[PDB]
Amino acid sequence: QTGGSFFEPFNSYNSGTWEKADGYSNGGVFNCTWRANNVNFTNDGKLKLGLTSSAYNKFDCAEYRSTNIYGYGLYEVSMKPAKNTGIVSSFFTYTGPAHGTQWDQIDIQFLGKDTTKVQFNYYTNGVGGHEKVISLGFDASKGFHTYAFDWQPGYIKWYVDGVLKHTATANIPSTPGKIMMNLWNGTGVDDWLGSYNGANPLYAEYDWVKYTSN
Ligand SMILES: OC[C@H]1O[C@@H](O[C@H]2[C@H](O)[C@@H](O)[C@H](O[C@H]3[C@H](O)[C@@H](O)[C@H](O[C@@H]4[C@@H](O)[C@H](O)O[C@H](CO)[C@H]4O)O[C@@H]3CO)O[C@@H]2CO)[C@H](O)[C@@H](O)[C@@H]1O
Ligand SMILES: [Ca+2]
Ligand SMILES: [Zn+2]
Ligand SMILES: [Zn+2]
Repeated sequence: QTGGSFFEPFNSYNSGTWEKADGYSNGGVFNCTWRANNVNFTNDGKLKLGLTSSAYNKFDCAEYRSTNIYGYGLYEVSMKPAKNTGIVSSFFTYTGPAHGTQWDQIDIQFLGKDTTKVQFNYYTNGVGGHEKVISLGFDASKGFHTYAFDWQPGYIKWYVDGVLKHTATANIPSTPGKIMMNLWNGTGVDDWLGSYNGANPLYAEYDWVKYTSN
């Protein structure tokens, strides 16, 4: 069954509860290869995802994924996304074809082109289009703040430091998924992310993640 409530402080790599994407690229808009070497833990207990390069116009990025799958409940994360044109730092639930299910996800994405805003979205059976951009009232890249989504049968509610910022009720996903965090540079989506200018290294940091089931 779907995993139970938990609290992850990111003190170290726990290959029992989390996995590091490694040796492949998502392709498409993801113009980088996931590297386990890019998922690291600081001395002070922060997950630190890195976007790096060791070759011309060639980038290595990072994705950390839960081994367990999770359903309806409250998802919270304290993080500090990267700031730079053409990148994304994220916290999200995901399942899809590569997992042997329909595409259901709920996502928080910080577009590096403007870290004073955040984007919320979700997909149900591969149908998305629920994008919402929210002004934060601060630059997220400058400190750790707490972001969350409460995923329930008839709604998703997103919060920033406990303040309700947006509510969705239409066609809410139901297929349990992995909790994931990633940092990556885009290609072919300059209008959305800005073009990426190869700045490296860049990092997204996460202090903890908490999930509370129904
Ligand atoms: O293990 C099985 C097999 O699959 C492989 O990797 C898969 C991986 O399992 C899977 O999670 C992955 O899913 C990605 C989607 O393709 C991509 O669309 C999705 O993008 C989301 C956005 O939709 C969302 O808005 O924002 C977030 C954050 O910015 C974004 O990530 O992201 C997911 C997760 O990365 O695709 C992989 C490749 O198909 C392995 O490659 C293969 O070797 C394994 O055998
Ligand atoms: Ca921590
Ligand atoms: Zn705050
Ligand atoms: Zn709204």
